[PDB]
Amino acid sequence: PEGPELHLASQFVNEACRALVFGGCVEKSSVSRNPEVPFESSAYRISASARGKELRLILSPLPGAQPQQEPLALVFRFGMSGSFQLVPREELPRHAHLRFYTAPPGPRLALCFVDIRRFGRWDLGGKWQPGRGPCVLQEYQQFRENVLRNLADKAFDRPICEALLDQRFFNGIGNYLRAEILYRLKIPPFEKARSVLEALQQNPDLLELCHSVPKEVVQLGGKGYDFAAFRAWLRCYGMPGMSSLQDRHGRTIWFQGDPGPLAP
DNA sequence: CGTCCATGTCTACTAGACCTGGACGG
Repeated sequence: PEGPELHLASQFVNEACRALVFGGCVEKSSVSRNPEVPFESSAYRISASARGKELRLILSPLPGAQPQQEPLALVFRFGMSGSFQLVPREELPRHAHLRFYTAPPGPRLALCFVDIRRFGRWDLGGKWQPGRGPCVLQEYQQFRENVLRNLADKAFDRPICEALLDQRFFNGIGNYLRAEILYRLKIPPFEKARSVLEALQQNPDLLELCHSVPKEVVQLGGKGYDFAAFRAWLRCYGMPGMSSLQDRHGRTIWFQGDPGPLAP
């Protein structure tokens, strides 16, 4: 549900749909409070890309498709249990809340957005979310400048382990990555964000790791897109011998050693 | 049977609220 997972999900969509053609309507579960998706087309291809903790599907009618349709984009957020699956049409998983149906020649499939807890959301419009910062995986430099122009923001008054969840500046970082990131620089989680960030501009540093650590996870591959590969990679989050505490917002921060000055 | 825990926002009056379910304890 963090940046590398969204990025793996979009490569999953792209590779698995490379040679598929979809058709029909875009079907939503009756229980989902997300919008219905007005799209019909006898023949359309699907593609994706990711930005931080969001992923964008593009629906692309082939030439001559009927209903006339222009290409349509949808932006998804995954929450705690979102994912994308390619399953046979009649063996839908439980909680498949939005579904795209392959059209005939071959075996009838469904691409499903699958979300157990329903924390995920989508939106009509292909637009990214407007306050989100740039992607720590795909827009590093921009990510880095956005953080450094804006240290005056009161976001940086908070402890570093909290500011790292703030998607206005660290679009893509979630609770496992903050544990792992901090742990590699041995920065106490409750050190103050502005201090750890001045001392950078204005041996990789904290912002550099915000890119390279989640990039590591992407390079392990997998995740539905093999889970022991990841549990093996983890050095801190959930690990035996690590301390942990609750931040302001009730989220568990895992670490080693000094909790830091702003601890609760 | 029950309590606690989980890769996130979202919304409204920080502190719940939103949700299912697996692990574990009695």
